[PDB]
Amino acid sequence: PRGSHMIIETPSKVILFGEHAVVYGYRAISMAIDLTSTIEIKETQEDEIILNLNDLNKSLGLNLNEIKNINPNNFGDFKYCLCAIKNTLDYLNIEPKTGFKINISSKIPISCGLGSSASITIGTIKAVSGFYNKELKDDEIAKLGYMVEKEIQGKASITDTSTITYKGILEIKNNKFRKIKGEFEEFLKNCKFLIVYAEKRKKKTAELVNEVAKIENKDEIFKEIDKVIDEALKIKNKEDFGKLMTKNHELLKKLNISTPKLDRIVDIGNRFGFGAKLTGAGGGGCVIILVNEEKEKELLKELNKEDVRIFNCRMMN
Repeated sequence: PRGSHMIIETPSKVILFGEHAVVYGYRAISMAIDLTSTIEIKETQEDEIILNLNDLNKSLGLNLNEIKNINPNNFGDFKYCLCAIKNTLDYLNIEPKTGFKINISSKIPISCGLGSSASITIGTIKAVSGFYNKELKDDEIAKLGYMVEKEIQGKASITDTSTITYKGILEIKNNKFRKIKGEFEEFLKNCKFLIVYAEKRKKKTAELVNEVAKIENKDEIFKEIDKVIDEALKIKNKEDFGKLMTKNHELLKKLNISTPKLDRIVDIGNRFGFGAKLTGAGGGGCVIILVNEEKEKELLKELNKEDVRIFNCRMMN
């Protein structure tokens, strides 16, 4: 495109199976998807970094001498991007000599388990490295993403940043990942999903994890969820994969991390799609639905009468 600025488009992420089990050493299976963020970076030669959150109509201006020394948690909505910048810069051992402006756009819903921040983070790390014509390998990128999440939050997990970085489908176990290709990835490439922001998650992940911590039956149901993953990996048709998703949902309910709203959306996903389940922690948030082409219009209609936001997406890569 004529005169284009540097622009990075990066994926969103969804956990298909093993949401709360991963915390205990079991497997999780996540996939990168079409809902993306876009980060544009260009020069301004005014000697200062300018951040622009177009979707929020917010802006931030910082001098070049302040970045390496800012504390990201002091800048609210700009913290991940700002942190991605500071971290990329000293990793590349660069001391900015010129200013730049960054514009951020995201189609990714916030706080419903999709990895809205990891995406801004990955796109930012890439934008900043590319802007200095010093592209990094997926190796260091995934690591810088991780370290950004760990700096902003007390701890972190590689899931978001690694799935978004390496894309496709990943098997996550103990903060280590195995990429999934072959026949399963192939199958997924033909699937069509619906991300449904059912309701505002009014509780933090730490809190949800605590509540899950206090279940007598937790470990027994985790095994079940893993038994489900075993089956999923060998899967071949949409009907079974669907039922397996529903099954994972029923199990997640058993950990009472679900809500009436989510469950109601899953029922609709079950009757008019092939299957469905909440995704991520469960203080509400969104549901993933496996679309049944033959009934898609019905699905969309029934969902429309519900107080929710709907997003079309497919595995990315």
